[PDB]
Amino acid sequence: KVFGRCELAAAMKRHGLDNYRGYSLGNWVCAAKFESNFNTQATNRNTDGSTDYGILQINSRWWCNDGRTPGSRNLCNIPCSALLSSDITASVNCAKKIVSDGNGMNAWVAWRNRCKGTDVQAWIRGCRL
Repeated sequence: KVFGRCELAAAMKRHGLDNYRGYSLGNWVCAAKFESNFNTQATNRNTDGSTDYGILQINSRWWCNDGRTPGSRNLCNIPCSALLSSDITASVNCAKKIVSDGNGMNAWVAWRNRCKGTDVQAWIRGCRL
């Protein structure tokens, strides 16, 4: 499923991401935009053999199991395919564990290089929330 900007903002807010660990909703929508372009089915393979899944491009080396990333962990305890669902619940729950880790949203390269230090609120303006 390809979410609309405001549609995603509303779904993320309902799932408790607004101000989660101090990150305003605009940060999460901005990250999703540049990580997957709001597409829940986005997948990208990395040189180390791991793969990123979903709207927030969660990596299989540490967070989910895809059965083809040798000696990787499954910290979110879920098959990576669950992260491609049109229901963002699994992605959100896992993202919450990721951002609670010492490095926060810097864990997402797209956020660090394209959202951090920008006017992230612009991502939710005009939306009914």
